[PDB]
Amino acid sequence: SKVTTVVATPGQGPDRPQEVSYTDTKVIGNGSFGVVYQAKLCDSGELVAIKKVLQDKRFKNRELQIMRKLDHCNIVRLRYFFYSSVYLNLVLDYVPETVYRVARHYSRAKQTLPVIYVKLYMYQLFRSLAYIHSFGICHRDIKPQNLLLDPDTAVLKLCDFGSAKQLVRGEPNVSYICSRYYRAPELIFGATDYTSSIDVWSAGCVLAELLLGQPIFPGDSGVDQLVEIIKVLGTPTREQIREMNPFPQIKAHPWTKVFRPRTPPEAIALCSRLLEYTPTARLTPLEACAHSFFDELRDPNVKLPNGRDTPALFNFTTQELSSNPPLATILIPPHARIQ
Amino acid sequence: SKVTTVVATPGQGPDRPQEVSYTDTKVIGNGSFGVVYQAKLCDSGELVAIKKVLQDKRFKNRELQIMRKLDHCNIVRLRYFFYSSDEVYLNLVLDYVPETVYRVARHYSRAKQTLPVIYVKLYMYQLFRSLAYIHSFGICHRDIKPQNLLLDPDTAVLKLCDFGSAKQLVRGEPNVSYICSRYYRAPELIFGATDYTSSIDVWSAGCVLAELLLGQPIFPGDSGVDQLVEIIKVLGTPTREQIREMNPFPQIKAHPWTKVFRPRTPPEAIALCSRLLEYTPTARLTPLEACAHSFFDELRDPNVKLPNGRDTPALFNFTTQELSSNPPLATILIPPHAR
Repeated sequence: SKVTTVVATPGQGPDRPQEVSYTDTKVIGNGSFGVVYQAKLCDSGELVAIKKVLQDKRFKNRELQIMRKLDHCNIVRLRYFFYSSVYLNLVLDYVPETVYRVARHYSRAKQTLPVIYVKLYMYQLFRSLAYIHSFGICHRDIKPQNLLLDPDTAVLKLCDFGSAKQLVRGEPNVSYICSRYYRAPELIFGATDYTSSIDVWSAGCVLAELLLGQPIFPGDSGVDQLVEIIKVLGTPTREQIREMNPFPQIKAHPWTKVFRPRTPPEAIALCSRLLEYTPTARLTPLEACAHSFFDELRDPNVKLPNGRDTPALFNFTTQELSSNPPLATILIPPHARIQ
Repeated sequence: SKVTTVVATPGQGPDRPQEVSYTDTKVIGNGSFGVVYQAKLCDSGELVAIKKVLQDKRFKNRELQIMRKLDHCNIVRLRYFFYSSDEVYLNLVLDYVPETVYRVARHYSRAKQTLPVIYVKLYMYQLFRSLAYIHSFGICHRDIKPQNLLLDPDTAVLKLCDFGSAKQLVRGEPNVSYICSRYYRAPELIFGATDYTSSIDVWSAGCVLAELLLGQPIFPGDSGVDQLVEIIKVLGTPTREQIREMNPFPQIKAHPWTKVFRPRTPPEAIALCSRLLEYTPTARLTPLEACAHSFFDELRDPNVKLPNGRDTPALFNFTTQELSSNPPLATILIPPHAR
């Protein structure tokens, strides 16, 4: 059998070249920019994903530079990167499933995902957002297909930083990023001075979707998407419009009448605090994690349906808590402060 | 059977309401703003489509205002309109048309069959005629896509429908950039321009033509970013001058339009495509110029017939209004034999 040995640079850490050997190469994705392969590491036998993209030296690769600063349990990690044929090769963690696929299995079976999973998945997504936003980095493409999952452990990892960018106040940014169904209103209206809170709106759309069984703001054009948003949030005031920036009048629709009969009140409350017209009025990722909808994850007795323990949920770092340190009094439960 | 009678106003005639009775009512669509029904007119026996949407009241319905001015064989005609009910509803009684370009194209597509170019010619020609006509009043449709191109299978007549996003574009005035559906949006719209012209409808039409030749959408993508990558792969990276002409940097180079489509693709079809899908808005052909393109010469042949043996539908009955953007074109548009 064939083996490919390369000398790569570690994702993060000291710049000390390393010899990496892998076999079983095969294509698993063809994302616009390049190709994604699944590979097997020769000595550990572990699987990894290798994203291959053409690289022009006119500039340094923006995605690479962002991934070299990140290391978090809820983000697909850059293990190594190396050049070949000139092609940049990113060796990443391999995760078999996605939120999109899992939600789809329940969807066409006329079932909804058990709420313990909605809690676990959403919580981990907010932790990954709090972490990247702490460096001023906005993902700009939060959607179910970019939320990878390991079925057994219930660990979720955010991936694909090809649209990510550090947002600096006063600087303009393109408004055509983010995918259909998950774009914040300010982006549909064409704003170029938006903040990281667009990632929070997207996350709110993912939560709504897992509770509903289908996308909450569907539409093939921005116009149709907005009609759907207004049907739920109601017509925006002129003040809310200015805050998003760049007119059928419908009155507010009770959020409870939006979801099925037995939907947890806390789930509905969280949704309404994420999907707000005014960008500055949306919760921050850290505030979301601290929401009561997630209290059950903080219970010392909570377990996964398969009987295993929940994955890491409270190992917060100073970097991760920097937007609001006092929240640690809530985020790290008592049984996590014992020893 | 439940026969309904109402006092309806003729669509283009003088404001002289008449009693109209219809029967055999059933829902056939859910047009965002409301419901669309099929019904049979009691007197004539004719099938009509009735679009019913809630009305603002202290505001003129824009769709109604635009439809009262149109009467073209390639456009779904407003026959009557009336109000009913504790709020008020506007009902538009329209021509009923059984099929769509969308549905017909999908039939060939999943049967791995190519749509015979005689149909590509007939359908595209009629779409351009309807665009030349509405653009002559300064009206831009803003939502050209396969699902809005209705077809009558036997006669091969095509009619443009759904003027819910249509608007008269006045130079110097700003217009929203979130109109038009994904896959068919012109680049200037993806870049967020608010000073675009009617040529966005021409770009959309070019995407429909490309799609009928290819068997699938030519510029797919769930986000503007992905759509642009697809556009650049074909058109090549835009110069800074072309960008300036669209609105206020992948570095790819043009791919031969000839190599985009399968081998047996008519050269004229490829040439028309390249003249429709141009970055510079002002460089795209006008609808009337498109109709006169050599790709459509076969439709002007006195011996041309439909595959089912019938005669082609009306193709040369041009009015002065319709030709106003460029009268000299009549020397080409109305063939020698054409009565």
